[PDB]
Amino acid sequence: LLDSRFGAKSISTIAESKRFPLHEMRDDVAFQIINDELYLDGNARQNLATFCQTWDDENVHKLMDLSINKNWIDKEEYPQSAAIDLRCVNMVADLWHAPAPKNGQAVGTNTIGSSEACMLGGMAMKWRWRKRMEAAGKPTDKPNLVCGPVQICWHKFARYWDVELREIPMRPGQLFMDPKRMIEACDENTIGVVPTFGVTYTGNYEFPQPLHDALDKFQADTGIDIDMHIDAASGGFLAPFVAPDIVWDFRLPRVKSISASGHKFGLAPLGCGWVIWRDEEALPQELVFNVDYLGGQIGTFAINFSRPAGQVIAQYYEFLRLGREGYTKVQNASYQVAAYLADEIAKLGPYEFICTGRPDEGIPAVCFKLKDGEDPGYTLYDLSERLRLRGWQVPAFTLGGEATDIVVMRIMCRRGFEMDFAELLLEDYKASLKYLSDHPKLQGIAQQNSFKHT
Amino acid sequence: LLDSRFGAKSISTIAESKRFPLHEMRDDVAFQIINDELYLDGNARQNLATFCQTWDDENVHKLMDLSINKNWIDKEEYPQSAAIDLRCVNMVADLWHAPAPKNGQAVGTNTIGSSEACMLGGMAMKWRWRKRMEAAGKPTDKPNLVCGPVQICWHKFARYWDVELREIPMRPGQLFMDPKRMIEACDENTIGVVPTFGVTYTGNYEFPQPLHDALDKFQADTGIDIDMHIDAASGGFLAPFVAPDIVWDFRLPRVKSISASGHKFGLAPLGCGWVIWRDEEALPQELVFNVDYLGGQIGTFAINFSRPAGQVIAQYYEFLRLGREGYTKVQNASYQVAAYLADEIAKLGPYEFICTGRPDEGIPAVCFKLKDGEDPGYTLYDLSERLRLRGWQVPAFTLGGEATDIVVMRIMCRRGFEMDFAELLLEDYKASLKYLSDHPKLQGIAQQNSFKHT
Amino acid sequence: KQVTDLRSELLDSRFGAKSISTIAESKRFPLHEMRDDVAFQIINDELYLDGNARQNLATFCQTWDDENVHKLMDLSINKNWIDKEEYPQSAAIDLRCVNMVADLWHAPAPKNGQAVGTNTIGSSEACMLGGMAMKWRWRKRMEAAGKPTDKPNLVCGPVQICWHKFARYWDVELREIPMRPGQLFMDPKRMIEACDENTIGVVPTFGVTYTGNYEFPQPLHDALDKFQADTGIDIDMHIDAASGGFLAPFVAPDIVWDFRLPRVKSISASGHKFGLAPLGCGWVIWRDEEALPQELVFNVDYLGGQIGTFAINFSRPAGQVIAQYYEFLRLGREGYTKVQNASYQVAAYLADEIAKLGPYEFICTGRPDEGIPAVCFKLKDGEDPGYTLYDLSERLRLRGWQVPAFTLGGEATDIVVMRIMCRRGFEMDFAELLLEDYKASLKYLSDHPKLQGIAQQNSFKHT
Amino acid sequence: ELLDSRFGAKSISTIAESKRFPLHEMRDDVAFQIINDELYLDGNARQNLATFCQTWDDENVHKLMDLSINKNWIDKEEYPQSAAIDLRCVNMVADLWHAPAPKNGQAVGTNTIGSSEACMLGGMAMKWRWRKRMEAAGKPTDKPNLVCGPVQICWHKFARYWDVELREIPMRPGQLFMDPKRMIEACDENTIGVVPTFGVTYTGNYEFPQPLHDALDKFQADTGIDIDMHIDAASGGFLAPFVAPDIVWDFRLPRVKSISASGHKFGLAPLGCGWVIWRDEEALPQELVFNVDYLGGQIGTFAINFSRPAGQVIAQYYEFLRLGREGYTKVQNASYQVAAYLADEIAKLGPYEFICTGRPDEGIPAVCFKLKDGEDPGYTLYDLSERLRLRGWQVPAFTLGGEATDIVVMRIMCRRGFEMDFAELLLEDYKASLKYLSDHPKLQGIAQQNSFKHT
Ligand SMILES: Cc1ncc(COP(=O)(O)O)c(C)c1O
Ligand SMILES: Cc1ncc(COP(=O)(O)O)c(C)c1O
Ligand SMILES: Cc1ncc(COP(=O)(O)O)c(C)c1O
Ligand SMILES: Cc1ncc(COP(=O)(O)O)c(C)c1O
Repeated sequence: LLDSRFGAKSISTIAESKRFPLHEMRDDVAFQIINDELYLDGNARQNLATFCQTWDDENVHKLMDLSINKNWIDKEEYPQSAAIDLRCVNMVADLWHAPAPKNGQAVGTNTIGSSEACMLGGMAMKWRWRKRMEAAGKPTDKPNLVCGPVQICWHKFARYWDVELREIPMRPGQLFMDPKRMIEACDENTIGVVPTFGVTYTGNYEFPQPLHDALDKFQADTGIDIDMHIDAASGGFLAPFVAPDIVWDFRLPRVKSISASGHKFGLAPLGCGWVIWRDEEALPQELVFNVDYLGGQIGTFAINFSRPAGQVIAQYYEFLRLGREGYTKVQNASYQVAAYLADEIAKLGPYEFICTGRPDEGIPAVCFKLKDGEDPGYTLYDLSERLRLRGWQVPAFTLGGEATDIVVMRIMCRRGFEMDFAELLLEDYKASLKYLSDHPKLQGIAQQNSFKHT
Repeated sequence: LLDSRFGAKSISTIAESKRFPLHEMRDDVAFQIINDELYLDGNARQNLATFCQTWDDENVHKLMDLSINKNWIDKEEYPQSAAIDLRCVNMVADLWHAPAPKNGQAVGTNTIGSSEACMLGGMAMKWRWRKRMEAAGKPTDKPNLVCGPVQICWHKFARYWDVELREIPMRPGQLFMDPKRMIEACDENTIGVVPTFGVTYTGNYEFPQPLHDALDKFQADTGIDIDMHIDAASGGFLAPFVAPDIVWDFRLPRVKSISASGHKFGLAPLGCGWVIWRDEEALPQELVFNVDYLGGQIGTFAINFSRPAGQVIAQYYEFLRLGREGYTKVQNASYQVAAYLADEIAKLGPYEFICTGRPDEGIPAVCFKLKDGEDPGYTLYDLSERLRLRGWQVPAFTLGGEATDIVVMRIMCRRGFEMDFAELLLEDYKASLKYLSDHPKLQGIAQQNSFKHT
Repeated sequence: KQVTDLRSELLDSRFGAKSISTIAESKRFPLHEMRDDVAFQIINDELYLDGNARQNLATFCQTWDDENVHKLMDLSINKNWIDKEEYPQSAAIDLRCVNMVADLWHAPAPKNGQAVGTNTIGSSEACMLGGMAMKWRWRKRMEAAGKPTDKPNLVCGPVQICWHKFARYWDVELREIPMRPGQLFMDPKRMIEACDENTIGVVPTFGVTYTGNYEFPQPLHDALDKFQADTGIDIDMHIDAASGGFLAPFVAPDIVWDFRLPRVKSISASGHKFGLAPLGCGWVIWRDEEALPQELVFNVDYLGGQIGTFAINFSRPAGQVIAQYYEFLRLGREGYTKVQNASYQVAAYLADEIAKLGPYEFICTGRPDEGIPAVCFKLKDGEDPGYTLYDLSERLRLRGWQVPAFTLGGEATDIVVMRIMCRRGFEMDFAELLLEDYKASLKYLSDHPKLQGIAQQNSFKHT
Repeated sequence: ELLDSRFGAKSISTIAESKRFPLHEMRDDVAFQIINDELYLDGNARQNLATFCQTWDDENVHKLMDLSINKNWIDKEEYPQSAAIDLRCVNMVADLWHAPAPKNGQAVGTNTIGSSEACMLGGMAMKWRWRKRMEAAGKPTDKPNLVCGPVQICWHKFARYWDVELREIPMRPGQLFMDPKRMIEACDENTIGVVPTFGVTYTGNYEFPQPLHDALDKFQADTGIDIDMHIDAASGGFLAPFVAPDIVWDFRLPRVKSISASGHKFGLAPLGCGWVIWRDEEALPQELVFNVDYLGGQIGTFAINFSRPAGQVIAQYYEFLRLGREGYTKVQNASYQVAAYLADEIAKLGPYEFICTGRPDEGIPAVCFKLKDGEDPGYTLYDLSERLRLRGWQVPAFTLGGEATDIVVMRIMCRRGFEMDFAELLLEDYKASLKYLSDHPKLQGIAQQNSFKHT
């Protein structure tokens, strides 16, 4: 066998792909082989399912390229990267109205993503709860966590750390965690409540303030003092700029910690998350580990150890070049696209909207389902497939709880998906509808849910 | 205030370094500002403390640059990256003699580094142990883990997952976990034993074979069946090439899982780890989460979620271009440098070596201390400072346990630190000794341990 | 009660500034200037909507990427092919290429020092030039015989659209032998039935666009010899070797289709196809000076003497010619043979593997002696696997592949075929992946019977 | 035996076996370096003042072209966005030339490789429209002719390739262009159309369509013969719309059925871009349009070429977007200022008669002059041209055709990149050349070879 690229004896990556290669290969050949098959990956420009950054900025490529070997954990060898990281933590803390540091540094850390950030927040929540119950002479064998339609990372947290997950079910007419059902699930064993400030499946905000009021009333009626951790994976970098009046952060006494994804609306490249604590008291010191350096010793609360510092640096770049002024315009642009799509899509079929891209209701997303008892001659799964033939990935999937019978389509509007592209989407959307109308036999055939976790 | 680079009003990164920036800034100015202060970071070429890759390969830079937005978790949009990842898992499994897969795919996963890989391995160990104790209706709230001079990630595991850490103390003449002391620490609550195949502090291997025999005798005498997880962060990509005869992997029945760092001797860029399980039985399905995609559901056992796929791609590039043939030559080269330094350094002072860079004893490292009761006229702390003035970072620190009075110097030889550089280090080493000899007052002044964790 | 902080103007999320739409007023010439880098990023971003064709198995055009070719093209962006004066070296390289192509096709040794031929933008222009020369030669004959040159016709088989254009644009009656069950190509018998005194020439297609098969000029050549013997009518040929011209000379030297045949007066082929050159390169060679009527050649003055030219286009980039030369130099016969063979191996593999998956009748199986590296098949007559090739094609698109399904012409206007093209870059590993997706598609069609018959639109087949 | 000093290895000659297809292969990086090194023998054209084609370098254009190397212009299916951008360009150029508003929203026209193909297409459409008006009237369609002035060679090629009698009004002292009177004298019932050249290749002057249009209206009034026009605005098409909007030469004139122009000339696009627009659907005989199938339905195409790169269209769009009318006006005016400056400055150096002085109202940014009849300054423009070449400049000296055969002119083209600073350097070298010819009289009359003048 020969290879038409190299004009020589073929080298297959498939052949013995299950055994460690025995011989050396020319470097440039290995590179070209891998480079060529990476073309099979999509570029996500037409993928409207993910929240993760997919746009390309030359300066970010340069900063990442320069940081390939900078080790985030090695404060000693990379002092400047460590300094930039500390600045970011303070800036994010400031953004969320965290109390002014009693020293000079906010309590928090950078992470690989919201998953780790949530685990750290969850562990701290569990430890604070354990300390309290112990100080009351009560048991700590059956901890539980109250939440709404959370992302899979919380299911993982509950499973990995043995905490009963009390997830309020999504239901027709009540898809999110409301004050009433939240309280019904709370007790002395509840380590905390986790509102999701930007639900993954729909894009809506679960508002912490009303929930906070209910928890105040709860402590008043029972003496049970319950705190909150806000999972603001997406909303944490949206509301502070486009909807400052929504009180969801550290302005609320019970909010002990907050986490968010830098690689989502934080605009950072893949591999960046943040978790901030209200103050030192909010973070049990037993979870922090002190490691020595020539410059002294620094404490860290992290699951990972060695890793690249490039994303942190790129995140700092976004903070510096944009500021509140810049983020407000960037985020607003996405909301305008989402709002436009929602209004335009509503004129094309019998739809019921769950999220319409309004800044006061959630993130830049459009989420809808077909109206109950309405048959346009296709399902959202069918429409989703027609759109794929046009290059778009618009996820169609079912909701959980008793809403398992609810099929929705969610469209995410992130940086790069400008108004001109949304108009193209609408063109293909209409073309797909006409095709489905001209070929009725297509209805009901497609029935596989698309990736919806991120 | 003006800036001499831009010839315009000064823009400080320190002034408002604790608040989120208010205004926008020209993108390129923000880039140059950050680019300029990153020069304050070292390049680590003269840093002989870390195990992490610090050499630069143009092809790796290109692959990483192309992968900046490729999401490791999104199998749907990046199918080829996911396929390459699967190949790597199988190749690493093959490298460690894992039993041939039933379905065709080995059981394991890529990780951010060895920390995450060890957590996963640790959780699986805890779960397998629990499933046994639970069947016998015994308490499962006081699990313990037996190990030697482990890296900090195991202390974190113990703390975060409430497992008693039974670390055999480092002591004069017995710095590692031996069969006798290991058994003395084992009981029905031991979830497993963790040998460190390449101790972080010294570079020596803890040999699993003798420990394995002791565990066989243990089960024979008590009925208690204890398994092992090999922390081969560094050794996992060394012995298979330069010392195939050392039996430390899956060839041993009790070894249920193994973890290693790709960004160490695996030659991958920062942000790559690996953990492999012997077979399906070794990994409790309760820990695996299944997520749906268009092409079907894929299960995952990971702490992190969204993150970049570049390192895995880069790792595959190393596997392809080198093979066993290439890795053997690369690792041998490092061992030759280490062996050379050990031999040469021994001629310069009254030293007792703990590791001399021998392939059959450990990793490419040199570790020594001053002979007991010997006073050359300086401490290794003093020598370390002298070498810093020459641009080298050669860590001097104390050991734990009873060897708390012992101060050692550890030199790590990784790719890029060639024979010519070792010669220069020897020159500076001699120069340092002469200076210390001509300036006696320096003795005893330096007393701060250097970063030793990685 | 408001809680937001909004701006009252459409914004762009990339630039954090007022939005600039390319769709708004995209029907009027822009009025104002715009920052250069912004215009660049705006265009760069929408170009991501284009496919990269790596998974497109319909085209014959080069889609692989070679760094050196990128550099040569980048350096030649302003080099004008027609300006021999300012770009002497590009002109020299072009002359070398003409000679090398002429040599490759066994053209008679130049009666001076340079072969008769020219580079073109593609096979279309090359064919037009060959067609005009053919018409002119024929006209000169009839006029010498005192006959009317009022009704010229051209005999051919299932030619590519460029010949339909030539016939239309130069008023030549196109006598295309119909594609039919049992015989989809131009055979000697039907060819002769279409020939007469007004036939300007015959155009065999050495690598049919629609199927990939070669129309063999030798048997046709014999028939034309017999024809002149029985009627005195002397008819010549122009070989449309768009794809085959850079295949057979390397993997099947024994096939006599070129200038080795007396009647072959000119040949054309595409450099940007199997010639391996980047888009925008074609070639047409004539047997000798006599084969090219000087009335079609235009002489322009240059600072160092006047050079003759026979082309439709004038000013244009010389980069593709340079890149073509680079392929000739780095590969040679030795290299082209290996590159082409690699594609044949992939095609042959797919044909053999695909045959095991359904009731198919193959028209082309990627054999070097029969045609180009392509696989062409249809469902066996009176066989119903539970899907049409159109349905299969759509399922493959959902997996990212573009495998064209379309109908044949003539009496085969009712037959639907699927054609797979194997060009440089589509290596064995990718063919395996295609097979995996092919099988997955079949299982899906099997589990979802309602899909059968829904898809009914032909894919782009002309190139 | 023979070695190469670059590779320190056996020599690899491109001259040896340069007429025979190479037999063996060689290292790719060696093949690249060998070709890269001889390409240095090509000029960079920065000092070439003969061509109209773009020669300046813009980094963004290099990037767009590099990204487009494999984008196939004809493959609408695989490259949808490239096709969309192309449609926008057609509409924008149509709007630029005042084409009537489309009935369906899309203007009638197409991108081409250059003005040559654009002119062929325009010419075929002209021939077809004339033929049909003829067949519908039951007349003979076998003797067509085309009336024009000092046309570029592409029209001679069209005439020859499509069997149309070319009636070119001869260039003559005093009246080097096609005037209304001589145009009419050449028109008849077999005239498929008139082709004014809005920017004559040889001189740079505009042939004004308006006066010719009036004569054609009177012609139809007196004879009933209705003749249309195709404007060859290869260079002028991207000049007058910005610096001289008041000149009526485009679709504002009823008889102008089609217009063609070069994007790679003053359109500022890279080599390989042309444009041809038709007034409306009726102006383009559908018999010439071919419809091909593709998943999205079917698209009609009228072009001689088929597969080709879409990079130039994309680059052309980039110029349209970044400049707009505002930008083009400033860019074009800058070239006119240089031309006007050179004309006025050169006039002070010798006994010259100017035929083009770079005035926006008269033509393109070019300077064209000849020596005053009988004035012998002691050299010919051929001699001057050679002296300028020794200083690195290529300033073409050549003879006019028709009845202007005795005339030797020098033409200077001012395109983007040739700024005022460079013009001053040219003037310095021009003066130095004059002084040298003055001090070395024996040089007079020696040079006598015309330079490339077609493009
Ligand atoms: C609410 C929410 N939390 C957590 C995550 C996981 O974040 P990451 O992928 O960065 O771990 C997501 C995607 C999310 O939408
Ligand atoms: C034995 C050992 N285990 C684990 C680690 C941590 O690995 P990582 O920094 O890649 O998480 C190190 C550095 C080590 O030396
Ligand atoms: C047989 C045949 N001839 C001519 C052409 C046209 O070639 P080009 O697109 O290069 O003009 C093609 C595509 C073809 O397949
Ligand atoms: C008036 C005129 N028409 C046509 C052309 C031919 O243009 P192209 O070289 O771009 O085919 C030129 C150079 C010209 O000056």
